Amino acid sequence: EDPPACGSIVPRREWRALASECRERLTRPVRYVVVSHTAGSHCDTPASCAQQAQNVQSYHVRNLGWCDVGYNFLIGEDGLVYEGRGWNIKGAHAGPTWNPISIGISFMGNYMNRVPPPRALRAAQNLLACGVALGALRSNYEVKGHRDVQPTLSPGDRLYEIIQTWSHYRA
Amino acid sequence: EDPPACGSIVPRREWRALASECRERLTRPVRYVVVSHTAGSHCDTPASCAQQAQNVQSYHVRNLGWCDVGYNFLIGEDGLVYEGRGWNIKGAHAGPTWNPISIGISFMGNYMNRVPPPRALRAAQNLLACGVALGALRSNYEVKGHRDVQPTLSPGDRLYEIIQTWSHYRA
Ligand SMILES: O=C(O)CCCCCCc1ccccc1
Repeated sequence: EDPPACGSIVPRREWRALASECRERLTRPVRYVVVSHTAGSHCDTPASCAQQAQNVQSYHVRNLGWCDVGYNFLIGEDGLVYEGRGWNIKGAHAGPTWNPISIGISFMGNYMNRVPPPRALRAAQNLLACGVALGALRSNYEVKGHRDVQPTLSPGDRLYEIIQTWSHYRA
Repeated sequence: EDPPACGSIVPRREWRALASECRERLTRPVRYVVVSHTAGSHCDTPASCAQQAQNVQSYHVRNLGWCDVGYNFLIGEDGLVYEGRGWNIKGAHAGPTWNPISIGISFMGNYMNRVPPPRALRAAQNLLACGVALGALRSNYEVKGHRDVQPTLSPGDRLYEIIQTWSHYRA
């Protein structure tokens, strides 16, 4: 109910996620991948990271009135990937130009003057490979940083310099 | 063989592991996977689990004189996979008949009265799919309990029950 899934992802129900009401779909295979940071509190355990994903979703749903947490996936410093909207549902991370053509993944915390531990970066790339494997991402997939497509500081000076070293990253 | 490397694994250096002195290799592709528990302390965090891996390698090397932590991989309740001897190197987990033909996976903890969390189970299972995709395991590969191939309680009643439900399990 219903998992044989992939790159070890914590499912919605596991992090006590309110149900999603979002219906719009993404046409896979998908082209772009946007990396952002939540700009929120960071966590480094599964217990604290479950709570943080829960907290981010709540702010998005109760306060901004969105159908679900905005990101397709969330990455905690505990080294785990948190299921947001998933591979199929259009996200709300990068504005209306990019939300229907990209998969937004978000690192939990502020990474302006901080860096995510390797395990988080590992989970992230693994997450991405796991995407292609399923057909959601297209192998040619390109990684853009949040600030490359929107006036924002996200994902942070420090995380942004790292993702530039990634092999699939295009400016 | 196949460029696309698989899954997330915490590398030896990251959990501060003593250099291995172990040299006997396994013949790819391995047919059997044997699941054990450590019957030791459990840890739920990246930090506390790295320590535990260290404690276990320590005890195997310093007190029992093995060339390396005996298991090929360890699984923590933090939902992470810790690297041991790896895919290509014979371990010291299940006796001499079995060590040369199987892969040893141990869950860090005593799973007699406790089941490991879903995230632990997810990593263990994902790890195996990675083995198959990498070519280190046989697509048909068979999972066995430690107690099926040795007189032992490992991997613990609770955990034993669970692995019996895996589709690759054969007693
Ligand atoms: O783990 C890997 O990277 C190799 C491929 C594993 C993909 C998950 C297997 C699966 C996918 C969809 C439905 C059931 C199982």
